[PDB]
Amino acid sequence: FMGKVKVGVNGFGRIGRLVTRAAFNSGKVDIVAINDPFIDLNYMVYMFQYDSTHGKFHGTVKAENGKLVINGNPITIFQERDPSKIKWGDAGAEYVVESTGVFTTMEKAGAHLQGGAKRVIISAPSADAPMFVMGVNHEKYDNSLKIISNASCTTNCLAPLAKVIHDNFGIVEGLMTTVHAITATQKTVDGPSGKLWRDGRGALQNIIPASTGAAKAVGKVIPELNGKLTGMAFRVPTANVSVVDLTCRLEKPAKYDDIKKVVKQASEGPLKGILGYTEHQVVSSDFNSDTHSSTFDAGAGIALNDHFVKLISWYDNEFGYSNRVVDLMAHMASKE
Amino acid sequence: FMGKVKVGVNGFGRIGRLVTRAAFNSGKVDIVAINDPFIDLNYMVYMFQYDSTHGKFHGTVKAENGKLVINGNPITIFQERDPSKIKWGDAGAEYVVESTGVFTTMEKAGAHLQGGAKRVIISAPSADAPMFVMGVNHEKYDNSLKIISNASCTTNCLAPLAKVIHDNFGIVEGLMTTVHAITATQKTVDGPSGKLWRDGRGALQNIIPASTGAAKAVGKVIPELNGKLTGMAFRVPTANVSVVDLTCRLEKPAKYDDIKKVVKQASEGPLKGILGYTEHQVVSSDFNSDTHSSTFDAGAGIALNDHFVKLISWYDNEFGYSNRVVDLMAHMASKE
Amino acid sequence: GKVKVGVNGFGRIGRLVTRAAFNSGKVDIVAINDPFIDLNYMVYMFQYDSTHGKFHGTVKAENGKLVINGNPITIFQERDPSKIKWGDAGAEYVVESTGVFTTMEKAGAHLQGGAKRVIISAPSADAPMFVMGVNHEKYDNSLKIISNASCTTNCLAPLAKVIHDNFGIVEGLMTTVHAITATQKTVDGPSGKLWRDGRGALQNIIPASTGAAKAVGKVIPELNGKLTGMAFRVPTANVSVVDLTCRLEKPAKYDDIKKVVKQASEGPLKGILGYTEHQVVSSDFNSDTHSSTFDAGAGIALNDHFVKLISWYDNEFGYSNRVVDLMAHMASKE
Amino acid sequence: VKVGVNGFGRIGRLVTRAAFNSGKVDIVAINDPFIDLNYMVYMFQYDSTHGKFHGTVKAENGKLVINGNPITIFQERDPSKIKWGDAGAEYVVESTGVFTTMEKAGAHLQGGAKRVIISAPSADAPMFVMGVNHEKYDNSLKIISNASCTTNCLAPLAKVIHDNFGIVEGLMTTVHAITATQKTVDGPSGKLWRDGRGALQNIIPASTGAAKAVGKVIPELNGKLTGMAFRVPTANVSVVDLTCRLEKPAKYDDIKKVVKQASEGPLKGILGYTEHQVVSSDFNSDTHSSTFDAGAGIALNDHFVKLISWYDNEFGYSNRVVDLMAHM
Ligand SMILES: NC(=O)c1ccc[n+]([C@@H]2O[C@H](COP(=O)([O-])OP(=O)(O)OC[C@H]3O[C@@H](n4cnc5c(N)ncnc54)[C@H](O)[C@@H]3O)[C@@H](O)[C@H]2O)c1
Ligand SMILES: NC(=O)c1ccc[n+]([C@@H]2O[C@H](COP(=O)([O-])OP(=O)(O)OC[C@H]3O[C@@H](n4cnc5c(N)ncnc54)[C@H](O)[C@@H]3O)[C@@H](O)[C@H]2O)c1
Ligand SMILES: *C[C@]1(O)CC[C@H](C(C)C)[C@H]2C=C(C(=O)O)COC(=O)[C@@H]21
Ligand SMILES: *C[C@]1(O)CC[C@H](C(C)C)[C@H]2C=C(C(=O)O)COC(=O)[C@@H]21
Ligand SMILES: [Zn+2]
Ligand SMILES: [Zn+2]
Ligand SMILES: [Zn+2]
Ligand SMILES: [Zn+2]
Ligand SMILES: [Zn+2]
Repeated sequence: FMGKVKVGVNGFGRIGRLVTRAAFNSGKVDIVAINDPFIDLNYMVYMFQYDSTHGKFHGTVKAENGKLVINGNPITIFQERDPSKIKWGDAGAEYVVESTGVFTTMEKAGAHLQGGAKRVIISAPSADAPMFVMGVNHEKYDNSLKIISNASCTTNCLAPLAKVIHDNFGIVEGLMTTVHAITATQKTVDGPSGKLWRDGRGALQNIIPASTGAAKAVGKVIPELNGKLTGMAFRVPTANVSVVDLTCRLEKPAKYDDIKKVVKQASEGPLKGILGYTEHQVVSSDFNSDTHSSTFDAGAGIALNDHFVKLISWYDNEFGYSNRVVDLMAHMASKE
Repeated sequence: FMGKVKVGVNGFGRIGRLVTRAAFNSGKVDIVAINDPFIDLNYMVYMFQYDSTHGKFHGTVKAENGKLVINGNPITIFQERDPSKIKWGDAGAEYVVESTGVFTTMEKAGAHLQGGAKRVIISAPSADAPMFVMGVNHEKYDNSLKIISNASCTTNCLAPLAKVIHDNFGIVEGLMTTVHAITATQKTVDGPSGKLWRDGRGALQNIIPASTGAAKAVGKVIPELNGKLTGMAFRVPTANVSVVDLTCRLEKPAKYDDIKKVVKQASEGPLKGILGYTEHQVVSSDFNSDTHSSTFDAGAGIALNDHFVKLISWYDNEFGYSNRVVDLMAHMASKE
Repeated sequence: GKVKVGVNGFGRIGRLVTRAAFNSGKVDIVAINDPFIDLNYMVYMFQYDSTHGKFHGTVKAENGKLVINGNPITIFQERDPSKIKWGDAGAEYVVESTGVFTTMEKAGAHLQGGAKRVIISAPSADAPMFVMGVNHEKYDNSLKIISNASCTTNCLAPLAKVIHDNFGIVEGLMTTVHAITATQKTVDGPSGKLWRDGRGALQNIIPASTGAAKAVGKVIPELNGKLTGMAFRVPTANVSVVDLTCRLEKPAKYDDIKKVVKQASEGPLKGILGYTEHQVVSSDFNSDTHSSTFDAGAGIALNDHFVKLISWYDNEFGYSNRVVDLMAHMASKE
Repeated sequence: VKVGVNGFGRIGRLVTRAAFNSGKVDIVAINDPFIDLNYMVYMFQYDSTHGKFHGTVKAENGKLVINGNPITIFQERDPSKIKWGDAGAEYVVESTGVFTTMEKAGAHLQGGAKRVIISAPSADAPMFVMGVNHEKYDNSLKIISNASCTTNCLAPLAKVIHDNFGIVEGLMTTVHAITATQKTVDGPSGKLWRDGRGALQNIIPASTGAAKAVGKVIPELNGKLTGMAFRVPTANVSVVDLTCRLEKPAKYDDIKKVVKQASEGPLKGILGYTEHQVVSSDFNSDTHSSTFDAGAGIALNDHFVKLISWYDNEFGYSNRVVDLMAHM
């Protein structure tokens, strides 16, 4: 019988590290193994302990006996580029968080099964793995699914809000912009990005338009919205915290105060901890290290009429998403 | 400067300096006087000569015999706090650019007529002065209008694009976001902004939502769109160049390729130099010092369907607007 | 038994002195004056902080007072500091943190409304200046108006003390690479007395003058005339670093310098002077309450007499906590 | 005349841009194997820091055409077989960031012609700094280095100060704009942990051999200078902060006179001089190696001074690589 699932992390990056932080903070899962061939054990101690965005780790972290020891818990450290060679089973890792960014198809992520992992959670959208958003469709998970995706940061922001708006008023169609903090895939100054020329341009100097499937992906976790949403992104030079800007047409008329009422109600009830709601005069830094997937900004949005509205929701793209990865794994464990 | 209208500039803040720069760069009007009671002549030289965003003035600027001398042309310097006392007429200034931002009503901007100026152009939105956007409604200007407004940079970006879309396909309704470079009204660190609390939060650290009437104001220069457009802004920590994000529903169906064709057509014909068009992989810095009001980014926009699109347009909020102020004065001069 | 304190100016330092007071409990804030921040706005500016995060505690407006952690605070809205009724509010000490009343004559305006002592949260042309850990025991009850110097002097002087005590400083030249502050501008703007300081702070490295190094010769008299320096403002929102190049009287290997700084940080300068060998960057000191943290790995010695020493400071949080510390120690001497 | 460029990064493109902008030399080849010819046009045409290229750039049946000049590209992974000879590449600029040693950089006459210039400090190639030791290059040396941007800023200033007052000792700090080796967010930099931390968020201390390297191009200063750097989140333009003890007493005004004199005479266009109230962006696209900021410096006394000099770490160096090839 499954109790508290043991977890391996592939890719000790922003998400790999903050998933580990979130697992130790929430206690919902146990981290027992980490693989990253570009960060050795002594370096992992440093990268985990000090964090420019979220501050120093509250807890203890050290290297001892070849293990990474976090709050007294030893963690097996692997250094493999090929995920099919990681001995997850030997280390007792049952679920693997696939957070490298480079193994996002079921075929590539399934490599972890060869080393004895039982299931894999891709920390990003997948071309073919079933995608889940906590609070929207995670109850559709079942234990026949050994390889799944937790979607994107942006889909985890848009989808809980889209669900409340659609449930209550009906979304005829919607177009989304996300203004998004810089990330590790960008460049400090103009450099090579042969697939995506705009993404090579210097991230500190530029507003950079970018494509994203996050809005269309909401139609996969909310099938009634299939084909009804799409969108794009602007990358801007802030270190963390991003925002969704949803322009949608509604089937039923909705005064903005009615939109506020149902979003606040959902934030206090069935979407508590997932969807937040504020009326305060907030800015992006007010959501740094905020664990919600989506926080509706009542004062920032604007209605043209009862059927055509612009809705604003904030997300700490690092911290909210990392906590959802842990939440999703604990839910999967409960369904074994 | 043969046959060019002679201009006085009230205020040598960033708009007044950039209008002055545009006048001498284009040759279209003759700056003959500048008023500013809070900036002495030696400081004017420094502020005009060095510019962090657009670089050193391409020309000569020096103080000589109590006048500011740009490219060899001497400019009379006034230091009057009471605009009704500036002796524009004695200096030969026929049109006055009212750029201080604190005399934007007709009652206050009209003070320049007392000192002998003949017309006043307010380089900002006005509560009561008729507003104009070059390329959109500037032919509605007539010689009875002694005090007018050139609207805002953002209105000057949206309105040319909205004109083309509405003219060809009909805009049923539209909602606009502008992702806006930082401005002088913002704060370096969290500070007081008693009327607009979010605007007081540190500009370098934050994405900051802000209200704007720029989209609604398009209903003034395009009367058929009255009540059909509104929007909001996100201020982000970039030094210059902003972007308009227009989500609109169209009356007639329009393939994205058809939108591109008619925008490109306008950019090469009657809106040449006002509305630009590109398909290149551009980012914000590529429009630094670009004098268009509005440059449509073909690749960055996205359509959900034939009646519902998101259109993207760049503007150097500083250089485009300042050149339009000069262009507007040149048009006024052509009527007398 | 804690001294009751009034704060004039509810800015970065006014608010963070208030935060430090309630967090440490060392003094009791009972009054705040700021004619540009009304009570409801005070709740917001104190609650939310882009740099140091949301306040850990409660803050609300109730019965016309600002209530922090259940403690009501009288709110004044006076432009003229001589008109603030500190005595009626029970404020015994006043933190003068507006930046515009830094002489003894101007800061003494608070005595007219009943304050007993004033602590200027800035350098003063004439008020005696104190740096915790360096010369604060030289304070005495006859001093009604004093200065806690600058953030930079509070970083440099504890380090300069250790180096001078142990090896002697013949002469030194200091650069501080300093985070942006409220006096700077977001884009090129008017600053008619200091032209460089009007240039846009997000885009530029900006050279600036500072009396901070010269002022160390006032809190450490043996160093009078032996230090000066300057600043570069750079576009980070908080945390700054001192870069002291000095000639030593007696020779010291760099490991000797590390030993005596580490010892000082663990003993007499604990909580004031920190010491690290970690691979730190400025973000690692955000909300760090030290006045000065020596970065052993970052400095470099040319020889046993000529060294460059690096020390970090959270210019907001270290200094604000020192203001509270200084008042606590003043109160213990009443 | 006639030059090829290995690599098309910030230094490769700006050398290429400085070549056509100055006309001192003719670019006739480019390599960089990780960017196709179409991408080359875009990267050279648009530049976030320095603006769009003042000219024309297209592709015409192969060949990158800049202002009407074909260039020919090779896209080869290792330098040993690039075929610079049949292209006309009389010189080659390294620019790749690797191949800074004389053995690894040597693989350029194996299929090429004549001389090779390394756009970085070299472990063992002879280094040169225009205006300081460039009049001591000779035709025997076919694998040379142009030092670094920072050495090119410090050395001209150090030469003038040393020639006139003698530098007993000096310690240097560079406050340096962000570079391509830094990271947008906290990421891996296994040999240099501080450099992995988020470049937008942080002042980052860093080691640099630039001040020690000055003792190599100015031998009388060997062992008399060292220093360090702080990386800060600005996009371009850096500044040198030199604190030094002088043998001969010097009023600051006398320091100003000899630096201004040098800037107008033998070091013109290499060492600049200003008393204006400048900030870093005032030097974007400035082609000087080093511009002395008179008002920013400070003296404690006649023998102990802090001297401040600005440099566009991209543009000044790139034009020195071109000026060095001009002097051969
Ligand atoms: N940063 C965010 O806001 C965010 C939010 C949600 C999802 N994601 C997604 O999560 C994934 C990780 O993003 P991130 O921001 O943490 O990136 P990151 O670059 O910070 O982390 C990636 C890590 O993977 C490591 N790695 C690279 N190759 C590897 C291999 N072969 N085996 C093991 N480890 C390897 C790298 O060393 C790095 O530490 C991406 O798919 C991203 O799209 C990111
Ligand atoms: N920010 C730092 O790092 C730091 C560190 C140490 C010392 N200091 C010094 O502390 C002082 C305050 O600096 P700050 O950064 O908090 O500046 P700030 O601008 O953030 O705070 C100043 C506050 O004073 C208020 N104020 C202005 N005039 C007033 C008046 N007549 N009466 C009452 N209040 C008034 C303003 O509303 C503002 O809120 C300055 O002298 C500064 O040099 C600053
Ligand atoms: C969250 C992020 O890592 C960063 C932003 C990115 C878009 C919105 C620019 C997100 C969307 C993804 C996608 O649409 O495929 C990738 O996965 C993510 O989580 C990213
Ligand atoms: C701490 C600060 O408010 C900000 C930086 C400033 C200098 C270093 C640029 C400090 C120095 C002062 C001085 O000693 O002259 C002024 O007061 C300060 O506290 C400031
Ligand atoms: Zn913390
Ligand atoms: Zn929350
Ligand atoms: Zn244009
Ligand atoms: Zn006429
Ligand atoms: Zn500390």
